[PDB]
Amino acid sequence: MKTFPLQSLTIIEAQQKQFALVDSICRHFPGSEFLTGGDLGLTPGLNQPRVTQRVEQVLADAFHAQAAALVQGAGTGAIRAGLAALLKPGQRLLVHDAPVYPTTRVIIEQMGLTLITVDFNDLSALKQVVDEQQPDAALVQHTRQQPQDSYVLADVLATLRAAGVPALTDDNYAVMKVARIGCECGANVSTFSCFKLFGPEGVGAVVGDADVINRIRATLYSGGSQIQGAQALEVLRGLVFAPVMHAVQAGVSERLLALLNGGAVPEVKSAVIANAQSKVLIVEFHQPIAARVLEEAQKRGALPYPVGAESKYEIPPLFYRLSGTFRQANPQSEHCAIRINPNRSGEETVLRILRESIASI
Ligand code: NI
Repeated sequence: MKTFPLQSLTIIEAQQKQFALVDSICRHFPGSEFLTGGDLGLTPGLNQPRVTQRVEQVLADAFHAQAAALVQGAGTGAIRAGLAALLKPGQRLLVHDAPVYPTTRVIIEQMGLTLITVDFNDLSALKQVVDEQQPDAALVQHTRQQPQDSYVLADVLATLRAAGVPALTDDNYAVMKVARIGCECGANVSTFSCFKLFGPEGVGAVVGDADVINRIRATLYSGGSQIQGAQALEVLRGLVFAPVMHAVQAGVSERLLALLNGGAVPEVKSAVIANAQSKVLIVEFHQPIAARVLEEAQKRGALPYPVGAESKYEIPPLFYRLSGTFRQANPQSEHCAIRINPNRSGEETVLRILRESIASI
């Protein structure tokens, strides 16, 4: 099948992103202050830890934005906070003609928003619908929601900005893996889970325009609302490791794809790289052995279900079922095909686990 995956960073490009983030750290933390472990609580004038503020400044700087806020609830929390700062309950939100991310749909339902739908793959239709229906804001997913999605993030954002429609991007599984996240190419705010970036459980980030971020910070009254200094430092730690380790993974996925396409595993009928929704391999077998292969692969070290995904815990490759939306659209595929996210493994390991599992069914 045909896909249009996001463009991965090379190892050289990834190093440059790593270095640029560390440069921002240096410019916001005197060295002795970086070794302070992270402060706690509702410090006067900030209503958050001093170190958390600093980390937020670093995040804003690193992603070419005015401001940032760390929030509870990871990626879902970030999207909720961002949407709540862009529109009111009962207002109109523009979304792409494809399945809305499940917890995002929950947020939409809990806010009583009216959805306006258009195919983002058709910029002409996008522009017409925006002019006619006058949405109060737009949400754009960075990763691919369905195989046929081929739109360029920056171009969709540019269209929205020209029409004066505030835009939020859901950048999960794209951050530190592509050249520009939403707030770097036209969005009013980007959002992402830090848990999916080798960071701490429960922590999400909203990064973008100060007026939006300030509205978010104003709602974070309570002690529990805050991200503690140590958690904030862990976000930076994870983010510094993210680009290079993912560039290594992107290389593994490309080499694995080439080997499979070259016939390394005769029992494989087809293989493709796809954003599903993170960039992974989709491997289809000639015979309906997918479930058996998944069972055998787990015994040989493959992760059988995700955590983050792409969290600090997820080191061995993930061999997993197909996504819900894809299975709905293609009811027979689940018997024949699987997703593989190599995580920190190499292609020879994935190939070996694949071959040994097939031999053992
Ligand atoms: Ni089959």
